[PDB]
Amino acid sequence: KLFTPLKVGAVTAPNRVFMAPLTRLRSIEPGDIPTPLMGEYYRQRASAGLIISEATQISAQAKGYAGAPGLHSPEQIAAWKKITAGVHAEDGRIAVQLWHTGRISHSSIQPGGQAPVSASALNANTRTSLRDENGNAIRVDTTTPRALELDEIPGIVNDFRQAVANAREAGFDLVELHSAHGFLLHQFLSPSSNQRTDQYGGSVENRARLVLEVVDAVCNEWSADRIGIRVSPIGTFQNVDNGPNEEADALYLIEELAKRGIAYLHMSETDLAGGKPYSEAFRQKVRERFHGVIIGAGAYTAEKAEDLIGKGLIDAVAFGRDYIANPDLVARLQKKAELNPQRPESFYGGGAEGYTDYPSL
Ligand SMILES: Cc1cc2nc3c(=O)[nH]c(=O)nc-3n(C[C@H](O)[C@H](O)[C@H](O)COP(=O)(O)O)c2cc1C
Repeated sequence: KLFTPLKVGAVTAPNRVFMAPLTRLRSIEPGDIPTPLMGEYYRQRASAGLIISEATQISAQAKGYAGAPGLHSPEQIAAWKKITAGVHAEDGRIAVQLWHTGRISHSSIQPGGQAPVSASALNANTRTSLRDENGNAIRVDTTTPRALELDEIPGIVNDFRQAVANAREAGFDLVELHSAHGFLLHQFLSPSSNQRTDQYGGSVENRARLVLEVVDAVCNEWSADRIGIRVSPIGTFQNVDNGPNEEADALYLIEELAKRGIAYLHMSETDLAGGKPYSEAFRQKVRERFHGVIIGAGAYTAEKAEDLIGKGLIDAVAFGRDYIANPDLVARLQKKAELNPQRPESFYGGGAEGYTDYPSL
């Protein structure tokens, strides 16, 4: 089933082998600008059923990693237009993953060198990636954030809205809202990171309020059939857990998302460091609550993907690290060919080495 077509909102994927969003931290600074090298990397992978881009800033404030691209400035829009054109030239499809990093950030890459923002004022207690004086990636402890004031929340929603407008102009086929992995939207969703006492904290309805305002805004800006969302609602991701009622809270959020008739739900099932597997019962509960495409991700194999697609529980699989190392992953999985070995040391930062130099068959 992996090599059969699938309608995904406004487009049709020719296969179910998707490229997961993968931060590679190779953009130009100053300007957080996509490059021709990034264009080549995505063009090499255009046989994917769908490419989901690396996480991309909705605004300058959204930045948390040196080398991550934006989709807020004219120069960024112009550069992304070239990238999507290259993918389209090879008959591919590409979604842009849009984030605000919130508290997973550092003051040195924030506007004015000031503290980053979040739901509440507590430190992420993790690291982000900056660049040193020679442009090489380095890991640095996160800066303590300040809590967004209530009157700043509409501006966040507007920044997502505007970034989706920009994505449409840049020629993306779809957008993926980054509501996972401990970034801003997840910081609001999670009780561990959200201690607010206004209408954006406390109950699950309040904790989900921001992400649902964002979904509504971007559906209105473009169209619901252009919108996907990535969630990581079971387990702990970058120190952000999903709280004591994670299953019930996940199902609440998914039911709300379904009301908007969006294109897809992308579930990041496990952190890279591992987590409890999804039960089939939970998968069935998700499936009956959402009426668009469901994408599974997190250490999948082709075998696991075929099993779950055949069981009618998911529609597609996003592969991350296998896509880093195998531009023609689709052809390799179809032919049962060996994969190129991964070189994790060059996942983040640097240049062509470990990026565009993994060969196709
Ligand atoms: C180098 C690296 C960068 C990643 N960057 C992102 C990101 O930008 N956005 C996101 O939602 N997930 C990101 N992830 C998670 C992947 O999308 C994926 O969930 C993870 O790779 C598990 O899938 P895999 O076992 O197929 O690699 C990243 C993972 C890796 C390895």
